[PDB]
Amino acid sequence: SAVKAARYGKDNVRVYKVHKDEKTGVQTVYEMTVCVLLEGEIETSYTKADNSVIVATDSIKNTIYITAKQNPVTPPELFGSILGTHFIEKYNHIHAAHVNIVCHRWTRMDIDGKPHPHSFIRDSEEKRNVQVDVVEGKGIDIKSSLSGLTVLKSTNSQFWGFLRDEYTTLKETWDRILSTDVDATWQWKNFSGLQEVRSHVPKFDATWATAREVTLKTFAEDNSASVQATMYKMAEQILARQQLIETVEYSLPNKHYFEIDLSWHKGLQNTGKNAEVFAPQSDPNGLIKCTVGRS
Amino acid sequence: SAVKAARYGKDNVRVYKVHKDEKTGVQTVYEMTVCVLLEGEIETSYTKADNSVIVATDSIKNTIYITAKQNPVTPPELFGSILGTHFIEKYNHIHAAHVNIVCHRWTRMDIDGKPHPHSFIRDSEEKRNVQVDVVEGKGIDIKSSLSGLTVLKSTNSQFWGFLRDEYTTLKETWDRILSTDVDATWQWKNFSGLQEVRSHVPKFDATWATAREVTLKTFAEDNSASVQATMYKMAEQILARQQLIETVEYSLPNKHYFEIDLSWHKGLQNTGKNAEVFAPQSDPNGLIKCTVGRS
Amino acid sequence: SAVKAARYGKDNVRVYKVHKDEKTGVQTVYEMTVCVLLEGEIETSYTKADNSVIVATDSIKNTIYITAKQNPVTPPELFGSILGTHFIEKYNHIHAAHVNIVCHRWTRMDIDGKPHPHSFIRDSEEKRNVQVDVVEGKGIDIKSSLSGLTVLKSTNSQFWGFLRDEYTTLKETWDRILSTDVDATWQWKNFSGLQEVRSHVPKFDATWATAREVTLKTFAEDNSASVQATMYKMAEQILARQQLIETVEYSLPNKHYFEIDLSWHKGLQNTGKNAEVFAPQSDPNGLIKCTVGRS
Amino acid sequence: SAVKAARYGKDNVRVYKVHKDEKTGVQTVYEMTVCVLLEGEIETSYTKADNSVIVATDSIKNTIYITAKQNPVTPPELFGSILGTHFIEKYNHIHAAHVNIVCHRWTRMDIDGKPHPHSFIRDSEEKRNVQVDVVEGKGIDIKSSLSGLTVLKSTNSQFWGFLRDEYTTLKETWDRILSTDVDATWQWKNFSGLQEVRSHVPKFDATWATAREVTLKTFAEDNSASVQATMYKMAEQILARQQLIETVEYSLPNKHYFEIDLSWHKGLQNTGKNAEVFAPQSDPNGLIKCTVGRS
Ligand SMILES: O=c1[nH]c(=O)c2nn[nH]c2[nH]1
Ligand SMILES: O=c1[nH]c(=O)c2nn[nH]c2[nH]1
Ligand SMILES: O=c1[nH]c(=O)c2nn[nH]c2[nH]1
Ligand SMILES: O=c1[nH]c(=O)c2nn[nH]c2[nH]1
Ligand code: NA
Ligand code: NA
Ligand code: NA
Ligand code: NA
Repeated sequence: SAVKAARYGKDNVRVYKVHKDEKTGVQTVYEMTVCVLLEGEIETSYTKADNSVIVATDSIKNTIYITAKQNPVTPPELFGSILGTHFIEKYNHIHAAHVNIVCHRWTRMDIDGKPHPHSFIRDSEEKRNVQVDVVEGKGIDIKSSLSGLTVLKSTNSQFWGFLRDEYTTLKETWDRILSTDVDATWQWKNFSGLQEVRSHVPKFDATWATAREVTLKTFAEDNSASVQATMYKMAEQILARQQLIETVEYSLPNKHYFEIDLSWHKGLQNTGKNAEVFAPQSDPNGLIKCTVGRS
Repeated sequence: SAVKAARYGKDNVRVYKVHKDEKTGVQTVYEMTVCVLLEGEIETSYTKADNSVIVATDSIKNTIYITAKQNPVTPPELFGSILGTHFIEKYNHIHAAHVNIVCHRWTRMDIDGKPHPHSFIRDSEEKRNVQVDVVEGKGIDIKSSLSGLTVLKSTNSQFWGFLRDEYTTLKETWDRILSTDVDATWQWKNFSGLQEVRSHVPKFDATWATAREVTLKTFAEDNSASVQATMYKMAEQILARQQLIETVEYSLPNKHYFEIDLSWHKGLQNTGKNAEVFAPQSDPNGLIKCTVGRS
Repeated sequence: SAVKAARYGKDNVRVYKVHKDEKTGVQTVYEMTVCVLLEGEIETSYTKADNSVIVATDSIKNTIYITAKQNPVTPPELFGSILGTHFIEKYNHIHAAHVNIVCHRWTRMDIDGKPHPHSFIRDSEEKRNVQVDVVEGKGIDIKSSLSGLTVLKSTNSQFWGFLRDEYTTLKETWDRILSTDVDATWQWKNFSGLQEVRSHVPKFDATWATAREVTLKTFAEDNSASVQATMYKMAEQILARQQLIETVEYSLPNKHYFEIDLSWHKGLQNTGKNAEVFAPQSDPNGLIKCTVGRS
Repeated sequence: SAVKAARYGKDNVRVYKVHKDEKTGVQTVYEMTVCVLLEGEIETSYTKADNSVIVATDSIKNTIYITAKQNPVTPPELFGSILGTHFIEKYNHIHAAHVNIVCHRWTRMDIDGKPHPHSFIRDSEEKRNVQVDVVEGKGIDIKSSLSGLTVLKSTNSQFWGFLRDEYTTLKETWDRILSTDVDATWQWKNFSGLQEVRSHVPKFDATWATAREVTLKTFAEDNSASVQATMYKMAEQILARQQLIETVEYSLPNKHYFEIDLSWHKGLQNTGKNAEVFAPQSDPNGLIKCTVGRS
């Protein structure tokens, strides 16, 4: 037997950082969960019990805190690139670092119409994520994403004209509820190294904001022919607005809300045009994916 | 042996209702999870296998949907009171109904600064809840609550002057992070029945809004001497603003964020006045409760 | 306003303890999650920002570890009683301690038919719990429980003869699946103090074992007329076997498995006597409770 | 823009099947959660709103139930292969099916030392999984796995001789707790189609049993030099015992249990050789992966 692939490191490292403005007294907080996995010439730790090649995962944890102390943690694309680069440069035998960051929302509170200087609220479990792969001699690959964005529209979704055979019971519809949890990922063109990532720093927050805005607007305004057709419209627009993105991937559950026939009870009308009360279904769910690139 | 207490019913009944305005085209959605448990002269189902006294839990589920079809579902205090009253009036041998409702957020989307007519976003997992106990001959007891409201302040929290003995290692502090998930419950004076609940309908949404606003403002503005002292200030204000509340209960975790000493690494300064990077702790947590009433 | 009730302390304190037998080399591990909440003359911490009355929750955490170091941690009824008693005796102004312990399973591994001296497996998320309330001058109240015991029987459950009215759609059945997650609690007679708890130490593990065995056997062997009737049989037997128990409470979900009519597809027969494939329902669920005491 | 990749289908389809032995009266239950995603010539549903190419996800759900009705559901490798093959053969334009199955434990109850004919217990949240990829003209790729197997050993784990630099604070140790949740996957050689999968049916359950046994025995008996070294020993043995496996992948968290220094309290000794009480850490955790193949 032989080691075909190996990676190891520290997961679930929770980090908070506060920035305090000297002049204004305004404080800004960042909170993330970080995972760092390393690859390189480490096979002998597995095959020969040779720990001399292991950078302890506890040390990786220390490094994350030290790096956060000495560098900005925003945008997360930059922080992940700094962190991954550190490992490949510091350790001769480590040749790849894989950094995953989940950013948690701490939104500044408005009290009496004024933004508060040091108080924050978690408005939703929506996350902003990055995956940064730093590979020695191959540059820096970054995938940025948003996840946990849960939306619902109560009309202006349709689904008809699908294949019908002996396995089909679903009725065609011209008016249904559409609800989903949005997972959207945009993959950046490969960067040559940290200097190039630094050169594009303003584009990261701007592209996240664009991706979010395009997702919300398209969802709200499309008279949707299917999840497939609506998601494609979203991806098309993001690619058009940021030339440094190579691909956009969406993964969308279709969280079903079923009509409830109440006609057995005193002829009560609650289906089709009379539908007011629905039963949300926890499972099963549709799951629709697509990756869109440039032609 | 004897049955000392018994209750039974249906839990986790998910319900969605849409209201469609005829003139404006604006749609409004409500989504809740409902539990209904009944009590009454039902001992023989347990002791003698006599099912004749059982209103099937499946029928309770049907009743929830039918009731939602025929009545407003907002405010939840009213809907719960209608639902509980139904069971005690419909069935001679049922003498108490216990209705718990969790309301999920579907907040109307703003697209290009305009509120969208039929698109919604789940902004946070904060819930608005009610517990309604309808007891034949004893009226209607309602407890209203908000839960899952997660906040953090990065300064203006202190904790010093506590008891110090041979079990104590905690250092006094004049500047710490305070973060919590707010669970706040206000208990209404007993209502004589459904007519009286109807008479107070406008107070329910107003008091929820007040409780939320008082919680947020007090948290943000108090230079907190402890969780205990800040929570008491919140409860005091709610009681002052709504005379029909008898008690206010708060239950607050203290979600710790620990300083990280980095001085072992090149004398890096990250404690006290130099603290920038902290380690959020998943567990353990402080848990502080109090119930405040009128003197 | 006035403080009507207050309690505070530390939740989610994870504790592991190992016992090493000197002669045999056999090791035994215990892992628990502990919560301790205190009450007493502490109102002024809430109303006057007087921290002098607060035993810091961090100190409560230290005390749990110290107590576990110096005392057996099994049975949990004894450990909880020691822990609660400590607080009321050590601090003049603390008059009640409320201790909740969840015990996690670490079952010794069998390797090649022999029990291993120091290796363990988590066989299921079933827990053994205690709630111990130590109240100065009122002794020690203990509630013991098991929870998270998930079972299913595929036949020998019936449900017919229930009330049928205009809200009822459920069909009577003489053969259904019954599946539940068992939550069973037995409440001990009040103990005068720690000496009395010590005197009954062997009864705690024995009664837990009995409660578990009675639950499993009754579930498996009863030709169940309803969840109500089967649960009552369980409680009756536990009360008969342990005279120091005052009440037994069961709380049982009815986790539904629905038939799937496949007759639309080539007349395939999958209902009633031909039912083989079912759809487990995540929600809603029945919820049936009862408390049984001595007549 | 162009569709680069697309797949869609139904997730979280819960399925239960019962087998009833005619002669013996013994019943056996199976419960699984199934996901099926399809690929093929479906781009136009995304780009042109052409639903004619969509097999509705609701129909995929129906197909799963029908397939379970007409075929054995065990071993899951066979059921997944039947299910995936159905889609590529039935629909001309569907060219790949991806089937994921999670099998839930329902272990027959022993009552009074005898196996019960129709009563079952969920003994642990350990799962047995398969991933089956059926690709038209490329055969059937199967990855089998076990997950959620949680173990702990209280001694006979060491970790010393790792790299030490200015980022390192971890002390070397010759005696520590090792606890993990095992995720192990074995990848089968490609099969040409369903006939070949059928020919190997007995090997599937046998190899699962072997993988489980090797994991448990190696974990219990290895005087572990690191997670890396122990996991490699496991994988080596599985590959040696089943020639039809090409690779074995392990993914293991290192769930830390920290010593608690209690010496500040009356010189209490609880570290090194005197360590009895430990603090389990919820996060962060080490994460160690490796894929082992044939040389
Ligand atoms: O938008 C949808 N896409 C689909 O593929 C599908 N299948 N069933 N319902 C559906 N809705
Ligand atoms: O606000 C606090 N209240 C308390 O009771 C406490 N105990 N430790 N830290 C604390 N902080
Ligand atoms: O055992 C049962 N008890 C009940 O109260 C009930 N109601 N619906 N189905 C049921 N099954
Ligand atoms: O077994 C281990 N492997 C590692 O890579 C490691 N790093 N810190 N502790 C560790 N333990
Ligand atoms: Na390197
Ligand atoms: Na009544
Ligand atoms: Na006392
Ligand atoms: Na095909």
